[PDB]
Amino acid sequence: ITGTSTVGVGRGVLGDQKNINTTYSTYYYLQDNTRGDGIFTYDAKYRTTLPGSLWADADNQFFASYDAPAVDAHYYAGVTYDYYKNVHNRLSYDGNNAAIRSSVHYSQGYNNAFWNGSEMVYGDGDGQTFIPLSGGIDVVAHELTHAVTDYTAGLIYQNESGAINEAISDIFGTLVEFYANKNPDWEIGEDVYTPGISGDSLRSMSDPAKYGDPDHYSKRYTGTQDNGGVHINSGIINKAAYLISQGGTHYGVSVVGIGRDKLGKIFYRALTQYLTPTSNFSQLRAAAVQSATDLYGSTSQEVASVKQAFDAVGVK
Ligand SMILES: [Ca+2]
Ligand SMILES: [Ca+2]
Ligand SMILES: [Ca+2]
Ligand SMILES: [Ca+2]
Ligand SMILES: [Zn+2]
Repeated sequence: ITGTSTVGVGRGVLGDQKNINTTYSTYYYLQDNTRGDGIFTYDAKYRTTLPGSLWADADNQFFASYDAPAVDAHYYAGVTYDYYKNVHNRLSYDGNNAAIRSSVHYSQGYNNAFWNGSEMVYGDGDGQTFIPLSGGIDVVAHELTHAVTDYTAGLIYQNESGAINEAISDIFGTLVEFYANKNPDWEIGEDVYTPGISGDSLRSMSDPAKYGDPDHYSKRYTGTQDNGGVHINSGIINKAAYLISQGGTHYGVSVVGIGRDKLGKIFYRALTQYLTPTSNFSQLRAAAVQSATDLYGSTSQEVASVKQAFDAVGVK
C-alpha cells in the first residue's frame, strides 16, 4: 500500500513488547518500508486461503492477544533480513531485495509453519504441542532460510539433498537466534514447543539422538517416510555443524571448534557457490572443505576442523 512509514508498538507471543515498522494509509498496516522492497504481514483469519488480508490496525498499537503472532512474524522477518544483509551481504532471500510476505492465523490449531514457494505461513498451534509458531525466532529464520536455499543451491527436498536442505535451515535458524542474542541454544523451536514442559524442543543439533535422530551416517534412515527422512537425517549434518562450531569428541573423533561466525561463513559459501540440486552428504563435505579453503587457506585450522567434523559423523 502507498502511505507513510510509521512506527507502531505491540507485544509478541511470549509477552515481550517491541517496536514495529508500519505504514499509514487510513489504517496502520504491517508493512515495513525500511528493508528492501518491504516486509508485509497478512491475516489468514483461520483459513488456508493465502495470503489473506494485509494486516490493518486502527491505532498502530498491537497488544491484543490476536495481534501477537503477527507482531512476531513481522519483527522476526526483519531480524532475519538484517542477519543476511549485515552478516552475508545478502539482500532478502533472492539477493535482490524481494518483498518478504508472511501470513499468520493459518487454519485452526495448525501445529506447523512453512515456506510455500512464495511466502511464510504460520499456524497458531493447538495450545498443547505448540503455541503460535512465529514466537520462535529459530522457526522464522529456519523457514526463511528455505527461501534462500530455493534461490541458490535449490537442493531437492528428498533423501540426502533434502536432509541437507533441512540442516541448512536449522543451522541458519540457530545462527539467527544467536545473532539476535535472546536465550540462544542449539535446539530448534523450544520457545514455542509444549508450553507445559520445560527444556524440550522439536530437534537438537548438539545431540540429535535426544529426539531419535541419527548423529552418524551409519544410523541414517533409509525408508520412505518424511520424504526419505529429510527431518531425520538432517541430524547427521546438524551434529557436524555443531562440532565445527563448538568442538568436541564424537564417537572417538576429536574436533577443534572454530566458532559460530566461521561456521556461518563456511556454510553460506558452500550454499551459494558449491551446492547443487542433487548434492549428497559426501558432496556437502567437499563443498564445505572447498569453502573453508577459499576463506582460510588449505593448511588452515578451519579446513582441518571441517574434515574432522565430517569424519566424526561418518561422512567421507
Ligand atoms: Ca490496535
Ligand atoms: Ca532459545
Ligand atoms: Ca533454538
Ligand atoms: Ca516446552
Ligand atoms: Zn525446514
